[PDB]
Amino acid sequence: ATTSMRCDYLSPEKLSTAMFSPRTRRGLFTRVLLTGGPTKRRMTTRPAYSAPYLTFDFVGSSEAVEILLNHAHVGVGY
RNA sequence: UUAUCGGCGAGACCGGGAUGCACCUCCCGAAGGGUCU
Repeated sequence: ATTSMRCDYLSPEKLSTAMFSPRTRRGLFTRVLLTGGPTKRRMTTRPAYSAPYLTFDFVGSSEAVEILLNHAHVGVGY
């Protein structure tokens, strides 16, 4: 049982005037409220199952599925 | 692929002391000699 863990990382480069124009008051740039709201650091955590192998059964062409699973950008999960 | 999206990140000397040294003979024997203006 491991948690697939996705976090917004608003680095200093992201939080810089070189990348956008924050609204200014007193000449100070209004810092982004990352603690919550529509502009928060989304800490999305999902359950995930970490087994050493995955398995499926299927009635299909072995060549095409081998090629797809080896070369197509497809994984197992959400 | 039961949906759609999300860098985890930022800072730090690990360093400071030490002799490894103190004792031993490797020696003991022999003819390389004889053939051709």
